[PDB]
Amino acid sequence: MTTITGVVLAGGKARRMGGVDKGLLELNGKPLWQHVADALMTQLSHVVVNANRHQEIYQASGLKVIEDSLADYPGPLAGMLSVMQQEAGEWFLFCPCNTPYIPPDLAARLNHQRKDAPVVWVHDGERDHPTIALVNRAIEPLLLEYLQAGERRVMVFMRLAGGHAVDFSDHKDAFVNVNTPEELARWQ
Ligand SMILES: [Li+]
Repeated sequence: MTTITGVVLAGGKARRMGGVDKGLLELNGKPLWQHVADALMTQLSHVVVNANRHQEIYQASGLKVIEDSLADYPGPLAGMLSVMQQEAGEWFLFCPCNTPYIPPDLAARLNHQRKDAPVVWVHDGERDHPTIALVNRAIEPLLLEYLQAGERRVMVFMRLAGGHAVDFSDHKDAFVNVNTPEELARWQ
């Protein structure tokens, strides 16, 4: 009953009892994933999080936590598919839990620039961010087929699905990633 569901992708796996839980690192007191969820809630009424470790902690801010299917598909596409299989509604705006500075016109600009494509993603002027992506329902069967086929490559999938990049080069450092504790330390 809203047009796009926002989704924070907080990672899959724990293919060696985790390591650092990136989404739970705190940037100025607030977990990175909650920075992203808050930014998505500025622009979208319905936001959920895909998390596969420390689920009770993710649950504490009162959003729906969605875990990956038993299929244990690889890579960020596995989380995308698991969320489309467990949420209704025609459009999803995915964003990793690592990009706390995403802007309040993310959804609006991706939608304005979608131009009939079933998926679009952010390009920051330097690189693609294919997991910051507005994705239509129609992608779900294609994603299932790709991951059942043993594939993992994100950009290859986005190309196969007929997507395109949307230029956010004018949004300075809104798309920076905080992948390690060492980077985070800098941004405080
Ligand atoms: Li642990």
